[PDB]
Amino acid sequence: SKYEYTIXSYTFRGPGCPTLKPXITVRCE
Repeated sequence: SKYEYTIXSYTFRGPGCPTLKPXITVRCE
């Protein structure tokens, strides 16, 4: 299970799914 969480276009990929601000393409698992 990984969140693919680009802030704008800045990707960070790890072992988590937190809730985040509107307009992030945070795609859990």
